[PDB]
Amino acid sequence: LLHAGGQSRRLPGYAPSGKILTPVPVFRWERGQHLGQNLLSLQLPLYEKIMSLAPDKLHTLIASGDVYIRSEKPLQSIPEADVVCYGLWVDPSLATHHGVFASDRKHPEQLDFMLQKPSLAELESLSKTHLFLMDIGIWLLSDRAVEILMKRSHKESSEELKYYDLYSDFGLALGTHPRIEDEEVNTLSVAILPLPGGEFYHYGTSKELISSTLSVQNKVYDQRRIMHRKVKPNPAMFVQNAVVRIPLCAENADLWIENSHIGPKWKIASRHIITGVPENDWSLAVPAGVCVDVVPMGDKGFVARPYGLDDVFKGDLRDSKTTLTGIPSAGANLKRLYAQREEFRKGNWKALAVNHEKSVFYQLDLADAAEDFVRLGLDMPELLPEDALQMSRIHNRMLRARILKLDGKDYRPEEQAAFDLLRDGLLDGISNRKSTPKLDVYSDQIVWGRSPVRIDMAGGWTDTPPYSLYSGGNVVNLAIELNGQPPLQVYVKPCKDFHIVLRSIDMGAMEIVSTFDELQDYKKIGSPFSIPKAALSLAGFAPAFSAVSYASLEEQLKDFGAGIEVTLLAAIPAGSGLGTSSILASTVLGAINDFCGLAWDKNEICQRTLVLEQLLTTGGGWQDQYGGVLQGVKLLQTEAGFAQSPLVRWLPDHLFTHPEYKDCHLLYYTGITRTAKGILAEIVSSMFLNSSLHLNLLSEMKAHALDMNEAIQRGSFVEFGRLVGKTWEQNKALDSGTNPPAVEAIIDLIKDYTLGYKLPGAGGGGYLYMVAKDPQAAVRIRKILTENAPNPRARFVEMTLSDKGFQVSRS
Amino acid sequence: LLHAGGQSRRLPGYAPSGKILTPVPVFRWERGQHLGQNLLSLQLPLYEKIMSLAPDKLHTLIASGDVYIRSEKPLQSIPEADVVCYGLWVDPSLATHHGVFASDRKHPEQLDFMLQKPSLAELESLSKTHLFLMDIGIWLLSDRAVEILMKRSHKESSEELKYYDLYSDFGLALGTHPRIEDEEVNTLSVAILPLPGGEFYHYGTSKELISSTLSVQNKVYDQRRIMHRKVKPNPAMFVQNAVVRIPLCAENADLWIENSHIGPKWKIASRHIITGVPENDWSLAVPAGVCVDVVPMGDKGFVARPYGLDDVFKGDLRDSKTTLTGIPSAGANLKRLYAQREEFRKGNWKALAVNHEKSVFYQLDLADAAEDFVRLGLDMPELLPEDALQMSRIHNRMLRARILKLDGKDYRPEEQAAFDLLRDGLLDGISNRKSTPKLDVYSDQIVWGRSPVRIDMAGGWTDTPPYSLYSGGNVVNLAIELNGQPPLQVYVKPCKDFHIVLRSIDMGAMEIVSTFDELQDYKKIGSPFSIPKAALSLAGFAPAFSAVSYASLEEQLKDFGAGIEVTLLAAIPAGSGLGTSSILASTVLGAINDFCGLAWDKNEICQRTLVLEQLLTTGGGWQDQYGGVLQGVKLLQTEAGFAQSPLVRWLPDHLFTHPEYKDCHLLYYTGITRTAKGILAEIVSSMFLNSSLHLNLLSEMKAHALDMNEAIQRGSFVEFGRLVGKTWEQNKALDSGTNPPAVEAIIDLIKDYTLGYKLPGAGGGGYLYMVAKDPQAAVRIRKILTENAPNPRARFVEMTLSDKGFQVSRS
Repeated sequence: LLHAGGQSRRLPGYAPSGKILTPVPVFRWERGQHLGQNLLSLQLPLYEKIMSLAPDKLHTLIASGDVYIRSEKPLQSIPEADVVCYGLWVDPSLATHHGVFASDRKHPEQLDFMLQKPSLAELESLSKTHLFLMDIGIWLLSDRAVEILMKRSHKESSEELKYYDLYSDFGLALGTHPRIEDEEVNTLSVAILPLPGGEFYHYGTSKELISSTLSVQNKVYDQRRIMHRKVKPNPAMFVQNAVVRIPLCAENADLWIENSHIGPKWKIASRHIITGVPENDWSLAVPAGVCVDVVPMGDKGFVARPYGLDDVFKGDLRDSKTTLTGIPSAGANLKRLYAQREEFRKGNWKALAVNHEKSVFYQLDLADAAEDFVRLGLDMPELLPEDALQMSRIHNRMLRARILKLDGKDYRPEEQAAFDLLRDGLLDGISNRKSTPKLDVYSDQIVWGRSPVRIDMAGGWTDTPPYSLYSGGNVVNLAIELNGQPPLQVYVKPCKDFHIVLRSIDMGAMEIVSTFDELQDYKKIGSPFSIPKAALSLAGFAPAFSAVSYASLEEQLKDFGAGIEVTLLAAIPAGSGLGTSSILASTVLGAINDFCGLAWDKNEICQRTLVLEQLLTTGGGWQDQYGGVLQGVKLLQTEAGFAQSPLVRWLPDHLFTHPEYKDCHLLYYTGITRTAKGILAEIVSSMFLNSSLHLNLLSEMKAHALDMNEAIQRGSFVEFGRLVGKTWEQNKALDSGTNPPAVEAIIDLIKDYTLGYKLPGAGGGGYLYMVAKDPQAAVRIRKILTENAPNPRARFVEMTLSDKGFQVSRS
Repeated sequence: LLHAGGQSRRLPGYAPSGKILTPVPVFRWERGQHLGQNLLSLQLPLYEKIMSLAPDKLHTLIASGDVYIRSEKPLQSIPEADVVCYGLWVDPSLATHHGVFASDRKHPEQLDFMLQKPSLAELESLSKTHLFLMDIGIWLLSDRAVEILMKRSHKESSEELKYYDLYSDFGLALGTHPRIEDEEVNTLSVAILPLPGGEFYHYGTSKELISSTLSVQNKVYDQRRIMHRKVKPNPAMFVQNAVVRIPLCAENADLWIENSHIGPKWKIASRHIITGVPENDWSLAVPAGVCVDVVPMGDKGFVARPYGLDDVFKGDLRDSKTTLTGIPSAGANLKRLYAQREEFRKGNWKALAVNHEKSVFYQLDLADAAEDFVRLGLDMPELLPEDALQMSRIHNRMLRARILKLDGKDYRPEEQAAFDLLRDGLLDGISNRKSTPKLDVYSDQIVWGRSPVRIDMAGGWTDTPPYSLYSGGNVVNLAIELNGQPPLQVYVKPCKDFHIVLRSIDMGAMEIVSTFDELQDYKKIGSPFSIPKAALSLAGFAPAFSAVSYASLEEQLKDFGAGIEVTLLAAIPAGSGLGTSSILASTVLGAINDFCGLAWDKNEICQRTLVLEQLLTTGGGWQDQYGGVLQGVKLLQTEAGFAQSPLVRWLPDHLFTHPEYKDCHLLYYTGITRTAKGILAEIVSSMFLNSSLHLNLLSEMKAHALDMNEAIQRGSFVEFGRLVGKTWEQNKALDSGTNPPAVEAIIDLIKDYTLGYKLPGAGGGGYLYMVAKDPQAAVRIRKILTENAPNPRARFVEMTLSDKGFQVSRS
């Protein structure tokens, strides 16, 4: 049980329920919502609100009085406050609407007076004149003050204050100078945070919520002898027959109205078999500005829950300003009927704008798929509509996949369909794929490339299609160096012997290649020679060569009769969480771009890299490939469809250098291998804008990235460290909760000395870094020096910002 | 002679004039404006538009058809185009309003078709569907195409195209595929730039300009038997007597209406002695939606310019939809009467909100002062109202100063009043002024400070109160170093001998001081020992010391019986245009902050520095004192009242280092001493938001600063150089045009090899720097090596970014 409500005898949206059954569409063009879904949308910051109050007698908090809502974030908290109130500074029109608190300067500490609905020099006498404070009605409390404030303990019982609204009329009641007498009994420490001003007005009549939602009318049942309007608020699942109206009237479900004569602003009451069958309400000279139920004609009555007739009642109803509360399952049946054809008309919307239900939230993915009979082969069909937003096309195909996996049947084929659609989604699409006869080298030379290695301070999986979806992200990361060499360095050379040898080190015997076979493209054997395969995907076709005539390929290209032999080197395993695979591939491509020709750009290097990273079939951790190639920023992932990829600009480091020296940084612990990653990129691509609060948390990762760059763009190194630890929290506790408790033992000690950290990139193995004050940092090096030392060793490794990172072709 | 106009028989704001006499208030709350003042506001980008067309037969361009206006900047030009059209992409409501051009992809090159007022699948058949283009009607032309396009040469004469509007109906006419036949005769090269979408709608009725201006009603003549409204458009200088109305009607001047019965949307015609005297128009059953003049009663006639009556005409006027153009000095008298009491009611507004006329533009400063009898002793009085915006207070005091200087009388006292008010304006105001007994040193030590030297790449005199005014600026500058030492370095020491010796080098014998006398504070003898005087202005008072008891000051403070002896060093004269004075002072204060105590911050160092820079009485070139102390950015001057001063955040340099090496920078020529500056800071502080297009150009200096930081925040070094040369243009050709032609000979050669430059800071002496491609740069060093070498030598000096810049107190 929670907030039951007040009397609130103004709004016609008060069918005899609580506050959960007046369904209203979303701002992103879906009709599956009300306060109840919006109450959930506010409950998520409200269940976020809990921190360090009590054990099980803490709270599960009573909801508000619903000044409307969903502007920016609460907290609105310090963990030693009983109560934190809300402040709002707007034009004094909303002062004249509802009550404003005001006190001494400074006001948001401890209230001294107020004025409910202020007008002129009275409002000026709210000294100081501009210390306004408008609450909206969700407060914390201590473990004590329940027994005084709301439900005051008397000798009879713990009776409420006789104000039925506890919150608003207590703040009206106790908000004056009796607070300076009264709140000193129950732990006087109180702070107040005010609020911004987005979507804050009230729920007076239906036009309030209409103006909030800007527009109306979605099911849409259009029977006949009706009247076309727009402004009128019809929600879902109301069969609208045979009645002529003017707008402002709202009609839910368990309501099949036929042949009436109605005007503006209509409550229409449910819970009953209401037709023009047995209620006998046909010749209905219905007045204006009143609330059904029963009022066939007359002037300005008051009849509540369904009083019964046949026809006789049509006479004494011009007796105005009288009160007859017409009352002393079928509403749940209204809800059940309303939720019956919801997925049906969602399929209709998946026909209508064909993503208006699908790629708007798809939020009820599993319950949409299973319940009730939603056949997502229609989603496969409209996925293959012609071609769409392949976003939306693949979204529908993945809805089909989500059904076929989720119901029972062909999850592997559902995954295959989603995989191929995912590829096809990224198959778009680039210049050219070309034909170019590379030449340069020339013979005697050796081309050696090299590259530093990113980490990502913040701006985490705002990369990785599905992004937001499209669009964009932003990461701002860095691009730094392990002590020397950068590492990740690639050598590539001509030879004599027309078989393209891929040659690796730390693993590599060789890869003798000329077949292609396809080309290259191999997720076939994951000898990371796989990555140079794709490095031959320059295009890697052309006229007019052939399979034997790699002879022609080389031996007109290079011409330099190589069968080129290309020899990489990574220093670190791919269990880094440093994107080393991606960076490595990119670096090879830069070497090719030098190597025999084709003349490209850093950016389009990374473009074509990402392009082949598609067919590399790893989830495109893509932040890195701009990161570790370039220098210490990234920033701005922006467009992400389909997939467009700028993202650039810069930042000073400079507090990673000129160095801080308030440490003067951060540095390394593996003791932990990776798992490696086989669930992580799943949770990424499960899903797109399908699910869930993922998408939510993703969005403020982006926000926190802009937080990051502004922070260190000012140089708040101490706050840089805060935001680092925040990002850690923002992924550890968030997606993805995989960080394996040995990591947490390395966190455990220390956590202390001084400040935060993160795992870069992947998480679940690899290695951290962390910032401290200053040489206590070196004593932390002494700490990890002391213990916690498996043979994955436990080092200072630095990191070492040092960067440009490219190639030589020397000499 | 210019744009006379079209027929345009819709808008009631068409009293028989051109387009200059329907006065409308400004967005910044003054009523002294119309298109004519707004035509000037558009004329300034229009006279900006001229570049490289012709000699004296170039143009002085015909004005537009007035889709309304004053969104963002034109150009909208390449200097080889005949005609550049305007593009606009909005909702197709304004497509249904007025004509849209559309062509192939890409559209903004050479037009192929159009559709005037498009509707549905017709508008979709503007292939490609979203290639819209809405012109607003000011084009260039070649030196040729006058004789074809507008006023086509025939055998009779050079007759116009029979379209009376040349522009709009020619673009309707020639904008189709007949352009692909026709515009190939007259230098076919044409490009098009589209536009943004701020304030673009039309002038259909009065509500259009009302919605544009959002609000109405300023003179305000309120006679009796009238009706209170708001929405009605009454401009200035209309005595409104004895008539009852509904809104939407507009009334100018030479109009003293009494006792009529009028409704909405009224043209009211001038040029005549119109009272209820001799026109005899009293019993006036005036209809709705028609245009005075003459219509006493009736239904929907058409009577133009003043047809004459007595009473008899009141009968055959229900003869609707008839045309009787009532026509086949006193309007200039209306303008003269309207401009008579304008300064009177400006004084009333200078009483009303007391800056609503004053510190809103004060734009007509000299003509406001002189014409006609505006006595600005009222501006002195309301300057001393109590205390105000001392912005507005000092603005009014300076309006008084502007009058007293400008009329004749007491310019020096007017300057004195403005000077004292300027001080008093900056006298506000800081913590504390304190009392602190500094202690630290200790004895044996020597405290040595040091500092690098700013230049300002862009973001020029957006510093320097008056800023915008208040608020703010932004400069982003750098903070760099001459080869070594930083210079500007200060030594300060205890001694034995209780007389505070200021000791300088390159000039300094000594300054033996203990008197104070005041304290310190000396614009008295400009031995730059003056600057250390203010450096003793710590506060520089306290309890409970006295004049002899600097004995107490020192000899309890330090205690260390010094009479402290403080010894600076500048390397460069104050004729640098590098703010060296200000930086120097600040550095001393940092040394004091170390020196004997008081424990401050960089920022509040600079705060208190600026505070004393007030009493230093130089115009506060203030950018520098944050600049050259800190490192290579500044950025964000923001608040500038009263005067608030954050301003911080950062940027990478990084293309001033890791160096470019596409030169890998810029460096020095004096051959020129300064004048020095005695007119420059005048033109700054002449004026505040008084005058002129200064304020305009100032604003886009700020814009160009954000341009700057974004540019090099991405690393567009080539465009960095563009924006440098732009800033040069933006001050040389702009405020202030003082750069003395020897400088321009050093510009002359080179200008060339490759790119631009500026004088930092002051200008009019000192030394530049300039960027080139790369080693052609060194050949420029060879160029200045070759010639142009006075004994103010002609060097490479670098610059040398190298920076933190503070102090030692070693050991």
